Amino acid sequence: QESIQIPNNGSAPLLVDVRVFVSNVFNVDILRYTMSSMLLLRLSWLDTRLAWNTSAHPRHAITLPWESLWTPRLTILEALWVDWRDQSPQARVDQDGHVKLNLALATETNCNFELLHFPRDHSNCSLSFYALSNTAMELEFQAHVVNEIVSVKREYVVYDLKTQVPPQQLVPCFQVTLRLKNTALKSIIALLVPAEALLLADVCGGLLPLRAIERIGYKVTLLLSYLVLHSSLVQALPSSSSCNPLLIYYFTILLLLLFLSTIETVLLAGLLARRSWPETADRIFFLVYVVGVLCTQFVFAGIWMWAACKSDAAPGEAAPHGRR
Amino acid sequence: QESIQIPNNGSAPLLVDVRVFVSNVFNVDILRYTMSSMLLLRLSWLDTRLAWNTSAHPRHAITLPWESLWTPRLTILEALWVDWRDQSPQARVDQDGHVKLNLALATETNCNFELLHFPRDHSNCSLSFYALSNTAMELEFQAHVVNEIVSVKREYVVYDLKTQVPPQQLVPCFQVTLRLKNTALKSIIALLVPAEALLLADVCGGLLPLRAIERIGYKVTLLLSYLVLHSSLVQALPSSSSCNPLLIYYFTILLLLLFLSTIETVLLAGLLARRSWPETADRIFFLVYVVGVLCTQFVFAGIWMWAACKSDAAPGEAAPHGRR
Amino acid sequence: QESIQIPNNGSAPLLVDVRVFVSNVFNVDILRYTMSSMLLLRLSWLDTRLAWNTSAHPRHAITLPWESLWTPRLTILEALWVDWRDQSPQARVDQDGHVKLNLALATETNCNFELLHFPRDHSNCSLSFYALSNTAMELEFQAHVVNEIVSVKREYVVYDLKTQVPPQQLVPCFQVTLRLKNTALKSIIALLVPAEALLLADVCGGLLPLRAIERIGYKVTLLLSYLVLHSSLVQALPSSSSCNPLLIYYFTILLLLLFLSTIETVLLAGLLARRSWPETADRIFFLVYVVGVLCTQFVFAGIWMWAACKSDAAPGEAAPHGRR
Amino acid sequence: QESIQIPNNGSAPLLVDVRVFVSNVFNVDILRYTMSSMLLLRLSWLDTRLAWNTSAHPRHAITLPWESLWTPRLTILEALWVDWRDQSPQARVDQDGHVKLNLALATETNCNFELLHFPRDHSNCSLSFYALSNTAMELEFQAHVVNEIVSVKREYVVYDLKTQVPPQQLVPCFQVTLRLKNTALKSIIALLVPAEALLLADVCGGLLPLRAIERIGYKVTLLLSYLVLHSSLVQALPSSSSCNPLLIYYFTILLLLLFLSTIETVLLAGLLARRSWPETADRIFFLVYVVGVLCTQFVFAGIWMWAACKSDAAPGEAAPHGRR
Amino acid sequence: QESIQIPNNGSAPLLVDVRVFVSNVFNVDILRYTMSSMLLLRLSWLDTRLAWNTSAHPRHAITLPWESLWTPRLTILEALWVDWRDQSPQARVDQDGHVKLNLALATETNCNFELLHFPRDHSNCSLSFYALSNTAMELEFQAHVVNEIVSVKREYVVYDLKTQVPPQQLVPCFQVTLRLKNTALKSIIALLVPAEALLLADVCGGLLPLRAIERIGYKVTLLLSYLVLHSSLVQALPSSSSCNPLLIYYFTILLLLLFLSTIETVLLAGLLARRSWPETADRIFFLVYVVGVLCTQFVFAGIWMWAACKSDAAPGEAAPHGRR
Ligand SMILES: *[C@@H]1O[C@H](CO)[C@@H](O[C@@H]2O[C@H](CO)[C@@H](O)[C@H](O)[C@H]2NC(C)=O)[C@H](O)[C@H]1NC(C)=O
Ligand SMILES: *[C@@H]1O[C@H](CO)[C@@H](O[C@@H]2O[C@H](CO)[C@@H](O)[C@H](O)[C@H]2NC(C)=O)[C@H](O)[C@H]1NC(C)=O
Ligand SMILES: *[C@@H]1O[C@H](CO)[C@@H](O[C@@H]2O[C@H](CO)[C@@H](O)[C@H](O)[C@H]2NC(C)=O)[C@H](O)[C@H]1NC(C)=O
Ligand SMILES: *[C@@H]1O[C@H](CO)[C@@H](O[C@@H]2O[C@H](CO)[C@@H](O)[C@H](O)[C@H]2NC(C)=O)[C@H](O)[C@H]1NC(C)=O
Ligand SMILES: *[C@@H]1O[C@H](CO)[C@@H](O[C@@H]2O[C@H](CO)[C@@H](O)[C@H](O)[C@H]2NC(C)=O)[C@H](O)[C@H]1NC(C)=O
Ligand SMILES: *[C@@H]1O[C@H](CO)[C@@H](O)[C@H](O)[C@H]1NC(C)=O
Ligand SMILES: *[C@@H]1O[C@H](CO)[C@@H](O)[C@H](O)[C@H]1NC(C)=O
Ligand SMILES: *[C@@H]1O[C@H](CO)[C@@H](O)[C@H](O)[C@H]1NC(C)=O
Ligand SMILES: *[C@@H]1O[C@H](CO)[C@@H](O)[C@H](O)[C@H]1NC(C)=O
Ligand SMILES: *[C@@H]1O[C@H](CO)[C@@H](O)[C@H](O)[C@H]1NC(C)=O
Repeated sequence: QESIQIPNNGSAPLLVDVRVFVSNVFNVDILRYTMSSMLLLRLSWLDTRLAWNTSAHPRHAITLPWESLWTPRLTILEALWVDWRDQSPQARVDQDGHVKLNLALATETNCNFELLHFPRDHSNCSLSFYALSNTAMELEFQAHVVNEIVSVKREYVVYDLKTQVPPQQLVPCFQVTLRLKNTALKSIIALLVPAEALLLADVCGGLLPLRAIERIGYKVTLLLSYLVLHSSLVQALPSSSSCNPLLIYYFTILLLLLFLSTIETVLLAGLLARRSWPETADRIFFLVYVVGVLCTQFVFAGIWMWAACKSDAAPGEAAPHGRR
Repeated sequence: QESIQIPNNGSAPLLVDVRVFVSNVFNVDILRYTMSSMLLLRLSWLDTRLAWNTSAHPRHAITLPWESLWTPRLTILEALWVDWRDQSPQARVDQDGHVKLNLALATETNCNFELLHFPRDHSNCSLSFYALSNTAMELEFQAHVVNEIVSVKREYVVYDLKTQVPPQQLVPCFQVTLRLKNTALKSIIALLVPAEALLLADVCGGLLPLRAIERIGYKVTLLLSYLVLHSSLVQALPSSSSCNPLLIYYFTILLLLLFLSTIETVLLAGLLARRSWPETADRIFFLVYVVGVLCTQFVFAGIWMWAACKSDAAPGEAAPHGRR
Repeated sequence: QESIQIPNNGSAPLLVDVRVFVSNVFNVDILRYTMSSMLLLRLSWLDTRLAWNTSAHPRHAITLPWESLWTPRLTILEALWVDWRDQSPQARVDQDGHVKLNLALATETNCNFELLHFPRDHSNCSLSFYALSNTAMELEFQAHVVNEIVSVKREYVVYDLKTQVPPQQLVPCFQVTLRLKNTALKSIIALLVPAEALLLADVCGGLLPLRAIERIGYKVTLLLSYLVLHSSLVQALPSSSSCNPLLIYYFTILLLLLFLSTIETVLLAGLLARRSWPETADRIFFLVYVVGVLCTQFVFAGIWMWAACKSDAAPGEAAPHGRR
Repeated sequence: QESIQIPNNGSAPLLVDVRVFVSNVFNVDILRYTMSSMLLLRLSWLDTRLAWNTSAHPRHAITLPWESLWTPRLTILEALWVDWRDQSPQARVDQDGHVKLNLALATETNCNFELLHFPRDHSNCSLSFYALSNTAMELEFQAHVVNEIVSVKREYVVYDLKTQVPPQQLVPCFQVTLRLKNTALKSIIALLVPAEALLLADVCGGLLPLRAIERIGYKVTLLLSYLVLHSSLVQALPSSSSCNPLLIYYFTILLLLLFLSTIETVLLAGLLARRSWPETADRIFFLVYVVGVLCTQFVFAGIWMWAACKSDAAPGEAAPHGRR
Repeated sequence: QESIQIPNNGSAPLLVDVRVFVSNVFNVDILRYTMSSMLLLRLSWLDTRLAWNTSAHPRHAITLPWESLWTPRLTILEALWVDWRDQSPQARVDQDGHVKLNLALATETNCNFELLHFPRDHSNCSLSFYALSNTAMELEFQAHVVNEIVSVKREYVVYDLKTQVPPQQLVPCFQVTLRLKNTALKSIIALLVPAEALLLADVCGGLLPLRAIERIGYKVTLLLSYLVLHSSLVQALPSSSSCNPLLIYYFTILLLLLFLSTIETVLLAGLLARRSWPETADRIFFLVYVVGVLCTQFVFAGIWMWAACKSDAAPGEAAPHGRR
């Protein structure tokens, strides 16, 4: 039973060098706030109890079941699920006692996406590997990350990868932090361009005379089209607790503007049916509406240029597990 | 085989201290009435049979397979599925016999959502860990919960967490109760604002004269838009057996109001085609319809302020498993 | 190897008492004809070989791995998948040899839904636990069901639960039969109310004069709305091989009625464009159409009150596995 | 280690009798070309090494772990995934050495659907169980199929089941072939009836005069409705590599016909706006369009009655695994 | 423990011959950039330690558990998940020491799809099997691929399969490269034909006079139809980081063209309402719009004929794992 026990480095804790290869980051689900990735962990340590004389055994390296010798069990706190692609990994031990273990795992880990500037948003995703069964006085970690992502043509691109060992911890752990940027043009072309086109179409349709019967139907059909587009957007974009994306607010403002234009058109047409004052009011409202649309565009551009989110840290983030 | 047996505390049952860390609550599916969460359970007890003299073994703590020594098997009744993120957990035993076991598990547990006040609804979710293979006279539980949720920017926010050991039980168990509040603005902006806008647009379109050919098409297009919106809402909101959400009733009432307005407009236009009495009837109905819309808004606001649901407890809730 | 063998009761087969607790019935998928449930099975039998003298062993009860002593392996024929929430269950054995085993399992079992009277339909769901590896002369079952469902606020409510041991069987098995009733108002409000409203709107729009240009557009927009609603319904309702739901036939009849009204309106308007006879024909058709709509409503109400389905039993139902 | 080895029948290979019970065929996904089924395999063979004298052991039958004695491992080539509903099956051995093993498995197997005549299409689904670890000179199979399907009220009904052992094979295998017929009326009512109704409505709307302003809007609204219906159909029907369903071609032809009618109406109305020749051309085109619609209906009916698909066999079908 | 060790070929590394049978390629998800396949790997090597004299053991071949003798553990870097359809594979060893192992596995592997020419696009999918626990000086691979795909009637057809052992590698691995071509007509008929039909309909509707009230509604309804179609396309097509499909750009250009036509029509109609110059401007714009539509068609055809994508290789592709 002593073989299964963690090797004793002496007064200092045992040092395990971890090399992390990020094979891919495939699913990035903003709706579920989850990021899916594939990792290869190479864990290397020294176990002098496993060292053998080369004269007795000619082999320079052997393979042993992971349940025979001591292997540090790693658990990811943020991972919704972990799938280890090896049922029973085999640890490779050199003649000097160096033990190297290779683990391939696909993990769906929780990531806090800052979706305020969607679609051009940047987020930080953290994968914290914890050795729950061990203590900091017994185990120490050196984590190195190697960028080996096999796919680059995706909506989200990882552009910064790093590893850190947080100080003042009781449970030994290492955190791999990556930065995700969204470069997908699907959302923009899908929603923003049709929305701007519909808004400009409504602005130009405001030129139609009040007495024309084709103006009301035109405006209402545009309103229905924008209602469909807004429904698609809101069903597509996730809703945060504190910092919702600016796009939903922008589309809500545009929807209210289109509704206001349609209601004004219908009300003034009805009043005129019962240059009269409805026509002058319609012209004044058209000028005011064009000015307001331009002002709304400029104000939202300024907001997008200078918006900030002071999202309060979650209890897990503010007070992480296994510290002090 | 005696090692696998539960330790004997004597006349009193063995005491196990359970510390629960809620890492995240990620999926909250109202349609399926399920809540998905990640938990870390630290179970600590005393096993004097495992105590060893420090002189014989210099190690101050050892790690053993969970199938070697006695580990209490915990089963969650409400959990649709449980995924233990460790294939074979390792129990850490101190020199004095104290055994500590760390279990990381992702569970999809049944939660009874009170959806009457959707979207601003509060619900209670309970996770009941049961030691089915043991009896109350043999095992006792002390459950402590620590709020370590890593994500706060989600639709549902946990704002109250507690643990309890129900009295007069035959199967030892402990229940973790959490409170879920919905702070998502996606539903409101998606549905309520377009619905109110369409209702006000129909009210203002009632101003159009009966003889106008543009009024019927306007009202029917608005009716189609609200039909699409109502279909989206009803396909989005789940249906409870007894207390359905107030939103579906509100949207049904608004849909009936819009249908009544359209049918009145069409009928009176047809009668007029065959100040005449259809025009006076149209004006009277317009006044009555505006008054009725305002009254419906006020009555539903009052209902929302003072609605209650005396939802009868389920047989599992009224008569919980393993009691007396 | 004799311990793993089934205990010998003598000439009579061994008797196993099974207590079934239905924790929840969560997914009821009519489209897939599957019902998902969670069950707790307490299996109790007598094994005199495991009995021990209390003088030798002070323990009054012990726990053993399920692979050490004989445990009856239960297989569900109708279950699409079974998930046993315990990797290795532990059997509790008393000093007298009584063995009790607790198994928690989540099962997706096939259920034959009688969807003729959707949404107010009642169905029978059967879960047949079979001991395939054993014979009837060796194993006997006593099955008891306890209603411990934890959620009652769902679309489908279980209102009758029972257990039975079919006679003249070769493979020992026990069947848990439950009755599912649908109390969801989502389908009704979603589909029936808009359908009736659109039908009545078309009936009232038949009042519009033939020469009016607003009648054709009104009827066609209503037709498009009902086409969308009918598409939503047919994509929502499953299609049985023999007894399809009455709702799809009702909506098809209403869709044909609306198409007939629109085609008549367009044809007579075109003929009139080229009191004339088209107007008299339009009035006669309007009267006939109102009468036909009322007659269709009454006839379908009578059919719903007196419809029956003599659905032929499936080969598995007519000839169940392991009989004679 | 000799117990695990396959029993020696002598010069002839060992004979294993396989009885297959098809409990259900639940998912039949045309889009993924996969069919999901549940099977119970009873494998019986003779192992004289396991025979015991009744005098020494009074038991007439024993149960052994499947990893103790030789059990043929069966692999399905077409199965996307297999789920064995028993973690560790137990083999029942009689006193004479007869070994019977019961395996319950849910499999998602690839099936080549002939979707040319959708929805009234017939397909052949094959499940090939292979003993990869064994050779034909060592193992032989006798496969019998019993129709025990528990659900008959589904879209696809199995009406023919058979088993075969292909000749001239090196890897012992047996193939269960079943015939699937689609009896679902959901697709027909959902798509064909609305399509025919819209086509006839457009034909009747061709009666409207060219100078009428209501004709263009009518035709365009019908065109939009048929566009929505065609989009729903094409997103519903899968696309084969060589033999696509006739329904998509039929709906494409109808969509082109409706577009041609709308374009002709708009062009001639515009030319007339600038009995004149546009009116005579419109009447001639109306007659030609009615004749063409009738001819298209008759030609497609004849094609449906006499269409054939000589789909080239896949490399796996033409050259099956483990032959010669 | 020496049996589990890799056999020693001497100075040269041990040679393992791998035969790969591709049973099927079923899911090809462009949105997730993943390809799902089923493979059968036959791994053959020589282990003289397992050779036995035929005089002692009459058997010419034996079967052993994969955990008894040395079996090379293969890991796929690009595979999102791997499902080995055998819980415990059995290795067949001949009398001369030749060991053959058959592994059936269903894998979802990452594939970089070149979607620039969608739907008629060709892509390369690579499956890299790595022996992480071994070194190149100890293990060598010979990989052979056999095309045994059981389904050919799918959207994506594999038309080229090959195997390669990359040179200058430290971790022994072999790569199976296949070529995927899309032959599905679902996308074309679904989107391109309706888009071209709507564009030509708008072009022909430009013939309508400016003063006509039916022109604006016609153009706006066509615009709404194309908006729905464009939304369906963009929600259907995935978005790459660098080389988006040409279809989304084409549909965006067509949508902008339709919006420009509608805005011009509405603006000039409004100006005319307030041969006049609006009519001459409308005719000139109609000619310019027809010319521009034809020019856009020709330019996009030329682009499609001569477009190229120099997609930069991903860090995993440029620097593959286990080299030098
Ligand atoms: C045992 O503890 C010592 C001290 O922490 C470790 O030695 C350190 O190793 C790292 C990198 O390998 C160096 O950066 C430090 O400078 C070293 N410190 C000293 C005092 O030497 C040693 O690696 C540990 N050995 C094992 C097997 O864990
Ligand atoms: C054995 O039983 C005793 C009595 O229940 C336990 O002692 C109690 O422990 C809790 C907290 O540890 C205290 O709140 C009580 O005051 C204690 N009661 C008494 C009489 O001392 C004891 O913890 C149990 N020991 C084990 C190993 O389970
Ligand atoms: C052995 O067989 C006998 C006879 O079937 C079983 O005794 C019956 O038990 C049930 C309920 O426990 C009673 O309803 C019957 O009246 C009993 N019949 C007789 C003749 O006693 C007995 O339970 C079986 N014992 C075991 C361990 O299986
Ligand atoms: C051993 O081989 C013989 C010959 O194939 C098998 O005997 C045959 O069994 C089948 C059905 O059981 C009969 O249809 C044949 O007529 C039999 N042939 C002969 C020559 O007898 C025998 O079943 C095999 N025994 C075992 C244990 O596999
Ligand atoms: C041991 O190493 C030798 C040399 O690599 C292997 O022999 C080669 O085998 C391949 C195909 O089997 C031939 O193409 C080469 O020509 C052979 N080279 C020589 C020098 O013979 C041999 O296969 C290896 N043996 C084992 C068990 O791995
Ligand atoms: C992400 O982490 C880095 C520190 O490594 C920090 O500078 C940056 O502000 C973070 N970005 C976001 C969007 O949180
Ligand atoms: C939830 O539980 C608390 C008791 O802890 C209770 O006071 C409260 O009424 C419950 N809330 C709901 C919505 O049931
Ligand atoms: C369900 O089973 C009961 C018998 O327990 C039977 O009386 C009833 O007719 C069945 N109901 C249906 C809808 O099949
Ligand atoms: C299916 O298999 C049978 C032979 O058993 C064959 O006669 C028939 O033509 C096949 N049907 C189809 C649609 O391939
Ligand atoms: C795919 O791989 C082959 C080499 O085998 C190469 O010639 C070809 O250009 C590649 N095709 C694509 C689309 O990358």
